[PDB]
Amino acid sequence: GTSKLKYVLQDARFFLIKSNNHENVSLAKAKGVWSTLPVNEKKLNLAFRSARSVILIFSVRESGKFQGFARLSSESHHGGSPIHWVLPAGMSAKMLGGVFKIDWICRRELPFTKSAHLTNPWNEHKPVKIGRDGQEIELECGTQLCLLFPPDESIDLYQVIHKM
Ligand SMILES: CNC(=O)c1cccnc1
Repeated sequence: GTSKLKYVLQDARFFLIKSNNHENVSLAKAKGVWSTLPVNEKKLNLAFRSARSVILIFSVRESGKFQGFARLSSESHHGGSPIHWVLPAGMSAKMLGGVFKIDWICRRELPFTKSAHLTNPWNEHKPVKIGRDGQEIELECGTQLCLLFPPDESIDLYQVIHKM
């Protein structure tokens, strides 16, 4: 069903998260973590304190798809177990901010062709697939985008709801 999913997304904030490669999304899916540049780290930390759920919607550049979505479970922190991200050419690990813990809500993909009817008011009402890394997606567009993903029957949102 979709009811617990709608409950998790109620009054959420949503952010488009870009990855240069599939490897980093695979790491994020396996380890429940993400790390971004300080400019976006600061925005996500502010958002985490502001809303009952903050949703990251992931897209690998040039893939033509979203690879899933997850909810922040923490503000960023430093000093944890290192993560061997594959970073863009010319980027060292020290250029990243801290590490956010995330709980995956859907690990299934969604092709951009399926979201062509959704526009993001916070990016000039351009199609929601369009945006820089860290672009916020307004509530209604973000909710509808998440509801387009195929249901992920491997995930139980009971555990997510309790963290809220
Ligand atoms: C795992 N994180 C990354 O790959 C990245 C790279 C540049 C900017 N933001 C995030």
